Amino acid sequence: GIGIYSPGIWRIPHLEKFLAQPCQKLSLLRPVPQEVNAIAVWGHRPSAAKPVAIAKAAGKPVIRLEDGFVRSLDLGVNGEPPLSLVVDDCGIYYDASKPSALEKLVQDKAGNTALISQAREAMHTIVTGDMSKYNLAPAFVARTNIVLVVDQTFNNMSVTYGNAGPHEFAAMLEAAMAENPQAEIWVKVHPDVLEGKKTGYFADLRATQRVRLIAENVSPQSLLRHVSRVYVVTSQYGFEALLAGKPVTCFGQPWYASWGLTDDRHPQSALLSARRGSATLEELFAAAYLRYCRYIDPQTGEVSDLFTVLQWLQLQ
Ligand SMILES: Nc1ccn([C@@H]2O[C@H](COP(=O)(O)O)[C@@H](O)[C@H]2O)c(=O)n1
Ligand SMILES: O=C(O)[C@@]1(O)C[C@@H](O)[C@@H](O)[C@@H]([C@H](O)CO)O1
Ligand SMILES: [Cl-]
Repeated sequence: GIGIYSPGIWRIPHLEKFLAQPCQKLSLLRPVPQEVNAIAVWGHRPSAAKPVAIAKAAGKPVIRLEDGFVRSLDLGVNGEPPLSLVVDDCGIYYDASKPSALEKLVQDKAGNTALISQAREAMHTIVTGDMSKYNLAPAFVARTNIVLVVDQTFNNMSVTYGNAGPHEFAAMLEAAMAENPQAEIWVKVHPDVLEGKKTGYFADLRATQRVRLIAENVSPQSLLRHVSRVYVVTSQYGFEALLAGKPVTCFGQPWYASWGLTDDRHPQSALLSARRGSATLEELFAAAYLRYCRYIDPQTGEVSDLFTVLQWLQLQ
């Protein structure tokens, strides 16, 4: 029932197990069939624009896909298939300009309360089992007052649609340095940049004695254990820091900002917080990791759950 134009999407292994619905390939060169009840695209990739306009003009709704928050062993830039996808029938999680399906799941508190025991169980497995979106980095080993500043991939869609850009990165690091005069500043490069497939926002940062550059691929939770507080623009690292029990200052508008849990600096923070309301950490985790994300079994490709994928990711 769902039409897909993107060959890249069409090509995702076990895609049909993620969508839980029949899917069919559509061509831009002919009308959308009436049978199609929705059109699915990848986030806001440039390829999504033409299918979005088509769907609008035929009155069909758009579904936006993206990788899950526990995705795979190696990076997507290296061609590793995903073990989790998100499926968003309202917007997409990283677009702060309007509600996403994730935002409405967070606000459905009753539905998150029903999952609190699974959420606590999975949260513990992630923090003490040292898990993250990617899971091939080795644990970190090595002053005690450390401020973590998180770099990202240049022009990533979670920055642009989270109302940020190069300025918020410069402002983030100047704020980190100025608000913690005696702390040591640690700038973590994104693994895609370390893989040489992307560039960072601090490409031309000059390191000092107080500003140390961490250009090593290390697992988030292990590095977080040595940090006092975290500064982000929009990175998923920010939510993982909250799971580690660390304070988080946000300079863009990611999916986990403006719920009452983060020190939000974006100029439109008050507007977004008014729309979102309040939420607990466990509500956010249940909504995002258990309800918004879908999983497949890594050995069979059949529909699965977070716990099965966490288990299979942990022995490697
Ligand atoms: N500076 C950074 C930024 C991201 N990452 C990794 O990349 C994942 C995704 O983060 P992004 O939203 O920044 O793409 C994180 O969960 C984390 O595993 C990292 O290890 N160091
Ligand atoms: O259409 C896509 O977006 C694509 O083919 C390219 C990348 O998004 C890449 O992540 C790929 C993965 O197979 C999905 O994670 O999907
Ligand atoms: Cl369980």
